[PDB]
Amino acid sequence: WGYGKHNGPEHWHKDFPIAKGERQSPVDIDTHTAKYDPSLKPLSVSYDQATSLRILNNGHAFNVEFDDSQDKAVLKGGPLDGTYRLIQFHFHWGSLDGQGSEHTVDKKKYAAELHLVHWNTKYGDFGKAVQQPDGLAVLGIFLKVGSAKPGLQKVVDVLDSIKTKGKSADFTNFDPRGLLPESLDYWTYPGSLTTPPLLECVTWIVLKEPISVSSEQVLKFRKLNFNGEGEPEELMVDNWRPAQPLKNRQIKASFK
Ligand SMILES: Clc1ccc(OCc2nnn[nH]2)cc1Cl
Ligand code: NA
Ligand SMILES: [Zn+2]
Repeated sequence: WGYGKHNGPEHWHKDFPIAKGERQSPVDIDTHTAKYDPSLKPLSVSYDQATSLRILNNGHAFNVEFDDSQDKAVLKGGPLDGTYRLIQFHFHWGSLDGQGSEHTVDKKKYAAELHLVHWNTKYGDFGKAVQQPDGLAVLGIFLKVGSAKPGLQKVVDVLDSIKTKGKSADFTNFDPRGLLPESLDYWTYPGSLTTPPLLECVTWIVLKEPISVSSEQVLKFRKLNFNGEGEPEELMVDNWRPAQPLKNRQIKASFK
C-alpha cells in the first residue's frame, strides 16, 4: 500500500475492508455543525518528561519515537478516560502548500498535519491497544506556511540523514512541547488510523489553532523519499488520506 495512483487510498479497501467502515478518519470538520460539549473535561498534555529516542523513515512518513516503557509523556482529560502514553509522532504533508493535511476544516486543506500518537495504558501495550475502540488518542495539529517554527528545526535538520525508506538516526533529547500552538482549543470525534490497517481504535483530538512553519521547513519534508536507497527516486509528498464519510458521528468542540 502507499499513496500512488495504483496503491493509494482508493485501493486500500481491497486488502483492508474496514476502509469503508463506520468510523474512518480523517474527516472534514464542519465548524458550523460541530457543537460545544460542556461535558468535556480540561485537556492535559503532559510532556515534561518525554524521552525521544530515534527518527525513522518507514517509507510512508518519518516517525520520531519515544520511550513509552513508563508514564513519561502522557495525554489525559478532554474526552479521554484514563491515561494515554506518547509513543511517537509523525506528519502528513503535500507537494504544494495548499494541500497535505488529512483533516480539513470547512473543506480547507492545510500544508501538513502533525499526529502525536498515544496509547491507552489500561491495555498494557500498543499492539493490544489498537484492537480496542478506545485504544489510541491522536493529537492532530495543522501546519500552515508562514513564519518558521523554532521547535521544528531540529527535526528538519536531521531529515538529510534519513532520506530513504529504512534509514534511522538517533534523536534523543527532543522536546515535543516545541511543536504545540498556544491554544489547546480542539475538536474531537471517534475515528480510525489513517493508514492501513485503518483500525477503528482512535479518539481524535484536533487542535483548532494551527502552527506556522516556514516554506523552507516544509520544502525539506518534500526532499524525503518513499523509496529505499539505490532505488529510483520517489519524492515523499502527498502522504495524506482524504476526508472520509462522517456517517453516524458528531464532532464536539471544546470551546464556545
Ligand atoms: Cl504509530 C503510527 C504511525 C503512523 C500512523 O499513520 C497513520 C495515522 N496517523 N494518525 N492516525 N493514523 C499511525 C500510527 Cl498508529
Ligand atoms: Na471510542
Ligand atoms: Zn498520521
